Amino acid sequence: YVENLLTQLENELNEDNLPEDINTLLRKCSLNLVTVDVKPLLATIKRFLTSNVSYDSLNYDYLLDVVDKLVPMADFDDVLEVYSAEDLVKALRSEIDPLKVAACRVIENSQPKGLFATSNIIDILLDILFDEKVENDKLITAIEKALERLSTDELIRRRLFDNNLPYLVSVKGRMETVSFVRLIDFLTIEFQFISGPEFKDIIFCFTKEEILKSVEDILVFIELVNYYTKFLLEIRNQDKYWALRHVKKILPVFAQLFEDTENYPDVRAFSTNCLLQLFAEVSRIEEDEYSLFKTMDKDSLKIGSEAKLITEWLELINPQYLVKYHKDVVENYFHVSGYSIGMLRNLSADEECFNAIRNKFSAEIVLRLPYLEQMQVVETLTRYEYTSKFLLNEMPKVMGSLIGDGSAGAIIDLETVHYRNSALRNLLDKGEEKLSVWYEPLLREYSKAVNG
Repeated sequence: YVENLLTQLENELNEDNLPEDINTLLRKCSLNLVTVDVKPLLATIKRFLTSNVSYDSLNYDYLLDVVDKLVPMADFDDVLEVYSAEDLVKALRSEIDPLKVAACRVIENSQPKGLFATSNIIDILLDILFDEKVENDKLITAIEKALERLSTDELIRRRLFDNNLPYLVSVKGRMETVSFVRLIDFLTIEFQFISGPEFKDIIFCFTKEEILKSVEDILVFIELVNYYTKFLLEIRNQDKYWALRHVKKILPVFAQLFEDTENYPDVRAFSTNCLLQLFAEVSRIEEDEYSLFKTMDKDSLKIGSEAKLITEWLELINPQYLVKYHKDVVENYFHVSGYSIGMLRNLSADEECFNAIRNKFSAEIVLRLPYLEQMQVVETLTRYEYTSKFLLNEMPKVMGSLIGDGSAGAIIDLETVHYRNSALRNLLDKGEEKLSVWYEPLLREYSKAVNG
């Protein structure tokens, strides 16, 4: 019922010849802990982890889950008594994997978060992680979980970027698949907390040559492309615009590789969609007034020209850029059709861009679409205030079809209601004053899904 199930397992672990039904008992202790004496089962499990003999009857899968739950939950001053700084150095450096994973659980939730910054436990953790010989996924995940959690502290970020600073850049220059990709996911997590000075140009930024070197094993190139897509996003979200200067000029290298198909063909066949997502962030980043992306566009990318790409450019690139420089492209491609769904979604973000396609938009077109797409379009037009102005008053037969005087299709929905409902709840958020002669039919139709 309470801790009586975990203090039951306690006495069976204390037993010299463990009750062979120790697997079925562990199959309950671990699943019952999911619901939620402080140092009983901490030292009792510790004897199995430190135990060099293999346990076929005692499947650690569950024994380590009991620790993964107990350790973060129970008081850390009690957990620090069983597993101290001295206990961890012996545990991490040992060649007993369950003990190593359980040690990560202690380093995981350190109290305070900069407790083991004095000790070189942070250093040991990296030497296991950036070690291609280690393939135990459970262990690698446990080292990352602890790192991501302790990276919140000042004392940990400095120890990670000073003592391990050479060992980090070493792996970076080495470029070993298992290790280097492990460095990409590490540095991304680290950049979320790393301040302006704490930035070490070499470990965070990769030079043109290194990106050309990653081309070899396409798998690395995609995560390296991903690394920079992640970087430009944490620049606009955390407003870390000091990190812009550091990357800046190494981005057009990706634009070159995307243009070249003769020399680099696997780039445009294994990372086309991935690189597209990277370019969209380049157009969106803070620059006066869109020059870095403009250079990439005029020299390599070439927005338009490539027929099979026009769709995606109007589907991913910043509309604020697309309006000021490719106004023609927007007018001569995107129209009302159950394919331009994504084009409408992406181009709707700016008023000037949406105003350029007011003409190409017409009430009669929306009505001839299947009710699925019909709603998709309505939903998309209920995203902003200026799009509401064009839906509520300009196309009322569309708004009238949203309520469905009868039905402009009916009844099989699948997903369509999610779109209908969103469009219904989004219009209602404007207030009775804004909705005018639609506040009553909209509040009525939306209530049909929340109750029914």
